[PDB]
Amino acid sequence: IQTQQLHAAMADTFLEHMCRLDIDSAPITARNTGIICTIGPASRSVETLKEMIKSGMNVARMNFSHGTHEYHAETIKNVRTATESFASDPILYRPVAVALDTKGPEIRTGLIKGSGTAEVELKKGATLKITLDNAYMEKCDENILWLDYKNICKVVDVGSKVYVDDGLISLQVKQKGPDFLVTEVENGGFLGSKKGVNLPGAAVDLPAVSEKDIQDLKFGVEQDVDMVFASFIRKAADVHEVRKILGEKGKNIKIISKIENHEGVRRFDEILEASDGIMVARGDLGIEIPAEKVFLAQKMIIGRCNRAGKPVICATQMLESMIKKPRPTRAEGSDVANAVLDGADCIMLSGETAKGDYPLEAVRMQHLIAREAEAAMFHRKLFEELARASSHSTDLMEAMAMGSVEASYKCLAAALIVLTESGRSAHQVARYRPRAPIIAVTRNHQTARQAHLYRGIFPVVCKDPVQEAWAEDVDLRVNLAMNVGKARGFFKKGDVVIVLTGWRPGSGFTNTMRVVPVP
Amino acid sequence: IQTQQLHAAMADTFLEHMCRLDIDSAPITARNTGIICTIGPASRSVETLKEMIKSGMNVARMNFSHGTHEYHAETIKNVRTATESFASDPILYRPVAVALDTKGPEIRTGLIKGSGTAEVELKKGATLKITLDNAYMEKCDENILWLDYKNICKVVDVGSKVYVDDGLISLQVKQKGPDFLVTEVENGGFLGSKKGVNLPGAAVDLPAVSEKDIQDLKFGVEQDVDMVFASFIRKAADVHEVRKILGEKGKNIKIISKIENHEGVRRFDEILEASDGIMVARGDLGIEIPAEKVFLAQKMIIGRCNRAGKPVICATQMLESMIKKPRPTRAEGSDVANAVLDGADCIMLSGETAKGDYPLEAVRMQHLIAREAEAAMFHRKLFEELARASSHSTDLMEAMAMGSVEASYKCLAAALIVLTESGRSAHQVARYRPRAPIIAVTRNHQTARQAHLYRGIFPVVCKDPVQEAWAEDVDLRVNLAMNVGKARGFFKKGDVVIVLTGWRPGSGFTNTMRVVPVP
Amino acid sequence: FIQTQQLHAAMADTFLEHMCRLDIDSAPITARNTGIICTIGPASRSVETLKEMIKSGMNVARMNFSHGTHEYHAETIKNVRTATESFASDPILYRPVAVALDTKGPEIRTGLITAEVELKKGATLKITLDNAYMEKCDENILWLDYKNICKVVDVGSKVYVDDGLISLQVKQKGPDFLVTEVENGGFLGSKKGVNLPGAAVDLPAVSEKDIQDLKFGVEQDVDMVFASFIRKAADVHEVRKILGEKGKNIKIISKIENHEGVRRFDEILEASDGIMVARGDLGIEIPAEKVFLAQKMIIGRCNRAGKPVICATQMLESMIKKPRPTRAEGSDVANAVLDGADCIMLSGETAKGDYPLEAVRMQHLIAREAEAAMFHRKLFEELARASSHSTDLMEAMAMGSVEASYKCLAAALIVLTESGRSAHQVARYRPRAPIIAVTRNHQTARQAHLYRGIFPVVCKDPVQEAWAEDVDLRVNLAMNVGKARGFFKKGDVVIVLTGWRPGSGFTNTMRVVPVP
Ligand SMILES: [K+]
Ligand SMILES: [K+]
Ligand SMILES: [K+]
Ligand SMILES: [K+]
Ligand SMILES: [K+]
Ligand SMILES: [K+]
Ligand SMILES: [Mg+2]
Ligand SMILES: [Mg+2]
Ligand SMILES: [Mg+2]
Repeated sequence: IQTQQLHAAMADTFLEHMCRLDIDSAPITARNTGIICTIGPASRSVETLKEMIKSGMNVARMNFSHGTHEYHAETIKNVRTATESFASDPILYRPVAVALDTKGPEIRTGLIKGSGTAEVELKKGATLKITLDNAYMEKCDENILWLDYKNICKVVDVGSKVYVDDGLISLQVKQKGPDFLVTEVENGGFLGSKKGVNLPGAAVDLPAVSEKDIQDLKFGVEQDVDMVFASFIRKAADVHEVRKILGEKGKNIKIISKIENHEGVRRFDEILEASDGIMVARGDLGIEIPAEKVFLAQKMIIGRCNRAGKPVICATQMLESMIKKPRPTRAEGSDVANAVLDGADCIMLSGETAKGDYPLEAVRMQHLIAREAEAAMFHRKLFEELARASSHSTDLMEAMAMGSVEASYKCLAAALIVLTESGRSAHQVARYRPRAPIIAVTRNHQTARQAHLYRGIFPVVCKDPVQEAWAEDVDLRVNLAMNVGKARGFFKKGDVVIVLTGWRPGSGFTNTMRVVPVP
Repeated sequence: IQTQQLHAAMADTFLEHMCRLDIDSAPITARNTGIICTIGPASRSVETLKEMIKSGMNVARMNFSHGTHEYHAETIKNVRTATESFASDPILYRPVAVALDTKGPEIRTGLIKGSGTAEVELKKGATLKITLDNAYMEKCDENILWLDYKNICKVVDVGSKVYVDDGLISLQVKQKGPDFLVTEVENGGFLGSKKGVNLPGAAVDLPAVSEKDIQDLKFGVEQDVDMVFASFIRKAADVHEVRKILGEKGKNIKIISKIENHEGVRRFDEILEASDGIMVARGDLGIEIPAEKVFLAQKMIIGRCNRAGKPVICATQMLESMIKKPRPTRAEGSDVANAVLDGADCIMLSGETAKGDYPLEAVRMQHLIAREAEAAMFHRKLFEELARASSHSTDLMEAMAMGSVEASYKCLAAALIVLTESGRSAHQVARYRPRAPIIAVTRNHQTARQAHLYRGIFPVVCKDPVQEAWAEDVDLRVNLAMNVGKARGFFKKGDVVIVLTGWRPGSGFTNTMRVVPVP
Repeated sequence: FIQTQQLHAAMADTFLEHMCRLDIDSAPITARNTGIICTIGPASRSVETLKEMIKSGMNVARMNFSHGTHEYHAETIKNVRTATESFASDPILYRPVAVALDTKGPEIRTGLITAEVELKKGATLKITLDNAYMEKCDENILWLDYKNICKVVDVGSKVYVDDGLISLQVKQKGPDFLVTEVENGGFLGSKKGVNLPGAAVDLPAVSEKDIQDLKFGVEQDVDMVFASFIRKAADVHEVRKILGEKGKNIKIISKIENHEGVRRFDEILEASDGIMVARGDLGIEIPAEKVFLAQKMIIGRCNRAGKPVICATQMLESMIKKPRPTRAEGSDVANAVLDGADCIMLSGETAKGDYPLEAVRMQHLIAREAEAAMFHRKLFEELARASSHSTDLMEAMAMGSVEASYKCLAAALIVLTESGRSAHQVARYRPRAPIIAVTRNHQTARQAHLYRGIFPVVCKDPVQEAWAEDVDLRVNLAMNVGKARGFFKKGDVVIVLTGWRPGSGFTNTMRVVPVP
């Protein structure tokens, strides 16, 4: 039985490829899809973060919808402590990236009257007044609900829908006036304190970057984070604002725009152009637009990001049930698998790792599934179609990448080794979706941390001093990658690898491609 | 904005098709994917069943893992009372099929402390003894557990793993005995009464069709059920055994083989050949094989069923969170959509409708997602590859079906109308995956109920007597489909449909095809 | 602006769309990839005419040993080499010219009647092996010299006489005679050729004369042999045997000439260095309306294998007497290039016709246009698919380099190679851009003409002590040749394939390099 779904890889049609998928075809050791974990009370201790890393976490997400700067600074400190506890062994060290996820223009309710834990039942057909009068800030109940969007009355009409608490409760505006709204409960439920509110179809006029966001973004620069997940990006100008706040000192932090509302989907092309990457933020997105349509936005967005070679993250509720249970549902395993087959560069966990009872088991399950799905891609067709979509470009690095991926397919190379300081060369290899892992050797630590955004890039930090001669400095970094591949079981002596280097120190990209036996 | 993802439909590559999927592109009214609902305490009343049918239920599944004949007989009676409550308006009446899901070779534990509702806690590392001594079948506790697989000692070895309660708890055998097994708790949890046991990698020698199964199958014949879902089918001879029990009296009942263990996957080709259809039974499957591999067998099974033209059902945990919540997770939305995109003829609900708090909402959600996903198929490529896979066959009805589908693509027909008594001609059209609905007019009531197994066949029962002139009997039945299509909003006057009919009374299949404007 | 090189058609999605986009106003590139093989004879064998042949595009000089003495052919070869080396003054413009020997091959011939006799349809005719009649052939009795004929023909079989003019049907079989009913009549002369359509002829692979002529080719240091009438792998093995140790590097091109050769093609191809579709004799053996089937089948399977394939015979036939070809002949050349032929050939057009240089020049012009009109992206995909069972390392370099050449529209692929193997593997994957193969082996350079797209460049410089210097020197030589011939100019991009170390064994290093 061929490994790595290689029988299916030889099919002539998508249907035949599907019919050849084999549960007894073992996947390879390397996992190409990056795993992003939201750190929270369930996973922010150093002891647990170490296990998070060993289980496969590549990026730690800090969710600034909650928490003080002091709280997040401590979480970040613990991540770095956990990560550096492994720098003893340079060959086995895994870099770990740090992401800041902005609050953005959120609408929330106030506190339920009584003591903190209270909940009121919103009954179907009952009426409920929404007020903006701060007098009710802390005495919400089933008759009057306060929220913090002072302009809501300007952007909703009679008939508008208001969704509350992750979309579980839906209200219809029956009467307006300024300072308040009268609504009817359509879908009831129990309501607690400080729940999120969505206004689908309304034109919310809160700023993309608020005063709080600016402070959090400045805090992110001071904490040396690697990337920002920008909430509720609606237009390119929103992205430009975030980049301005990060300014000169933060110019190398990647901006990932979260698509989570209708306008974001409508203006997707211009948002992608302006961004370093994209997150399919399915939670809000499935409230803002009909839930049955999210898969359409997900597949469209992943495809266009693959087309452009920009990282795309699939997020939210992938293993939701594992917040309470140690194994996922069948829908959840299928969801992770299909995000990988869709082409997602990374997959994400939120409550599963932030507050769940089984954060490690959830990480491990994403690792297992991603590997199975990675072998099940139809690489030959994917490569042809990606080459087609980019054939207007004659860029020399793209040519080097395509020739290298094509060579790697032909001789079934165990890996592609790429020497890069900005990461650009390795990003262009990943964009053409080789089957084998890309071992990217860099002396630039930020480049290594940010490489987890790209499917298949296994970053390796070189800490050796620069050698006197270029040939020796190149050979030094190539053999580091050989030793890393061996130690992790990506390949053994006598396997074949593709090696991409610069001919001279002044080559501006990896213009040299070799097919090399592993020593 | 073209409707029905028709812009994506005009794409040259899969990637381009993905990039063109548009959440603002309206799907058509008709939903092609059948919906199978498990009936239970939450869905068993006549009044609830009427809403189930209005929400989109096409097949009622009776799960014979539980309940007496008297109980299921009453359920079937209610389903038919509900169904026939709509016969007053023949143009809108919808056939509902009844399916019998066998218990099969299940393994179950006994009663905790004599109680159906009691639970004990199994802690990791504790000892736990499995006995077969019937003295303990109602005296399970945290020290001693009874189960009903008499030969379990024969088929398991020291070291073998044992899974309990939908695989949530795991034990490892440490010592064997004549009628007991001493084990250690590996994955702990709370253990209730009469829970399922799985023995992955064990030569379980239970009959495929037990003495209880034989009773249930003959009860199914008496109750005039339309189909049998056979549990744990391992090989073609298992199907033959089921077909034998159903006998001559039950020869027209479709046998759907449920694939839910490793052997069923390995022997799938012989099982498909012997079965009328297949169910991907993902619950047990993801316990019998590694859960991260289930998507592989799902896609392989659906593809091979599509190839053969035989109905395939995707089942289990598709909308699992809706047992307790009024809207699904994002993984559940994605799971349903991807099953439809894989090619599943039917999707199923189990706990969501048998016992959940939101059975109607679950059915409506499957309906909405299916419609969206059916338009998002890549019909032109699917047709080419289906045709390629079956090109060794020169069957005349396949020729008519492929020509009719091709014609329906070319002129964007609103429907295909197919006159059939056995269903065969309509099934051959369904197999080549038209975009438009297939209105199958038949005078055989059972053929109409069984048509729900096939993607896109909307059955219509003609109750008029056979006209003495063949041409007029054909016209009467085609005009019936015209009126039903108009009343249901599948098309309007001036739309175009493909019409498949027999040239003479003795034609054995629809050898005549016309393009016809709707009057 | 109109894209050159049929690059608009190149971007098409389907073959039909590619066809609909071919553009008479889209100019081809300067470099011509399809080799031209010219038969040298009385019309073309003076040194001064051979100089013009080379200038006009000839890559391979074919000597047809169906006629002429060793002395005659030795002088022709000498004239070819005298003409070739007259350009060796300038190493940047020197073109290698290869020498090919085409064997007479085994034959079946009739006896004597210069008398002529008319056979009439429906008449009876007896074929005898009795030497009594060897010089007494007439209306009723015909002698021929193939003494095993009765072993290989059946009742109902056909016997063709004089390049297919006469056809007979076997009605009765004797132990040493055949009675036949003349189907196609005509006038029958003396010592005429006989063909046995569909027969498994047991004639030797090489005749006595062929053995003498092959040994002569080894003494003359020819680059390749065109072996007539190859019917099975054992025929090719026999030719390699006669070439012996001194000629073990001479390439053997098998000529497919009859039914058995087509039917056993796979085994012949495995055993041969290359293939010639010998359409003249082929169309006498099989029905003329089926030759294109065999031609396309053979070119396809040779392409699949990466072995050279030549399209031969009557391509520009009318130019024997006329200074311009017919439209059927223009089409025929273009379609052979589109089919995938590595080389196209001229026989009488250059050996004896009135317009030998005109024919060479027309083949050159047609090939450049047809080379641009191939559907490279599809061809590459289909060649990749057919060879995907192989994981060979040099194919992977070839495929990645050709792929890189498509993506960045490289002006050329530069390959350093001593055996040529690395360049052959690049040619096999059909880049659009020319392949400049720099070699210090003069025979590799002459033999490279058999492969589509390889422009051989002979390096005459001593080996530099430092490997990096030796590689630079040879890459620069190719840079200089490319600029002088107008294949590229400063600022263009080329793919360069080299060995990492002297012992690398193949070109395991690929670079994208700007033209300096
Ligand atoms: K956030
Ligand atoms: K780089
Ligand atoms: K069951
Ligand atoms: K029928
Ligand atoms: K000859
Ligand atoms: K070589
Ligand atoms: Mg959000
Ligand atoms: Mg089951
Ligand atoms: Mg001949």
